[PDB]
Amino acid sequence: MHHHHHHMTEYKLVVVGADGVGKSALTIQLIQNHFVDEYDPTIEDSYRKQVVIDGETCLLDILDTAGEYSAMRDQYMRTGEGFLCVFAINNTKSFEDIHHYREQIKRVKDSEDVPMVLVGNKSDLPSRTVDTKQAQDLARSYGIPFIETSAKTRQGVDDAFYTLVREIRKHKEK
Ligand SMILES: Nc1nc2c(ncn2[C@@H]2O[C@H](COP(=O)(O)OP(=O)(O)O)[C@@H](O)[C@H]2O)c(=O)[nH]1
Ligand SMILES: [Cl-]
Ligand SMILES: [Cl-]
Ligand SMILES: [Mg+2]
Repeated sequence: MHHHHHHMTEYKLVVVGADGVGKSALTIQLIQNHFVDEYDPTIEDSYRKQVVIDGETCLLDILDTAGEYSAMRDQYMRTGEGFLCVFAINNTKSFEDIHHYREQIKRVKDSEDVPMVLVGNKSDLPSRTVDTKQAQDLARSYGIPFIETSAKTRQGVDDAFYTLVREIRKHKEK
């Protein structure tokens, strides 16, 4: 099954992770909305972008979570078709938090096969506290990709979101 916008598939992507890791910055860097004067979003919200992925136009509807209380939290997880689980490579606790985000997603979606990408953000920093091997090991334990990103340099941001969409497509057609 799929969501739609007119005659194109709409993919419901959810960006989760501890506050401060760069969820909003990554989402902004993918939207690349250029009209707006910069505002720090600072409230949970969703954002749309039309993209052509492997020849196929689609709509991305991206929920940039704050976590805080959201009454919609379980419903967003049920709606969401794939999840970016974001930590910051200089924030060990944010990395250790990932397990709990995955536990919540599995609780709601009743699946261990939910399309997800582990995202290690802030890769532009000249020093780090979570090693690449730690992160690839965790991703391997989940059977999901690990991608290093920076919302500052924009390295890996496209790979992260488009890999997630491709994971959804693969999961949908299995
Ligand atoms: N150095 C660096 N800083 C980042 C990156 N992404 C976000 N930040 C910074 O980390 C802070 C938190 O970013 P924000 O997008 O609000 O994180 P969120 O709370 O996860 O949405 C801000 O001061 C950003 O400038 C990144 O890739 N590299
Ligand atoms: Cl699923
Ligand atoms: Cl690309
Ligand atoms: Mg945010």
